Amino acid sequence: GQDRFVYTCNECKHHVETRWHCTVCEDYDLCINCYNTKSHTHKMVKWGLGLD
Ligand SMILES: [Zn+2]
Ligand SMILES: [Zn+2]
Repeated sequence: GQDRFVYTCNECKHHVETRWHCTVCEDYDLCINCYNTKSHTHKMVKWGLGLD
């Protein structure tokens, strides 16, 4: 999910201002903490606006 400065963590299914985003999955996302632990190993991108 995305907005011009908002995003989601598809692991929290809550909003984030900075996400890791799977370009494999259908616009799947992870906040920093989830990316750091949930070990999503796929071809991603990152969009960030506050806590990169
Ligand atoms: Zn993925
Ligand atoms: Zn998360």
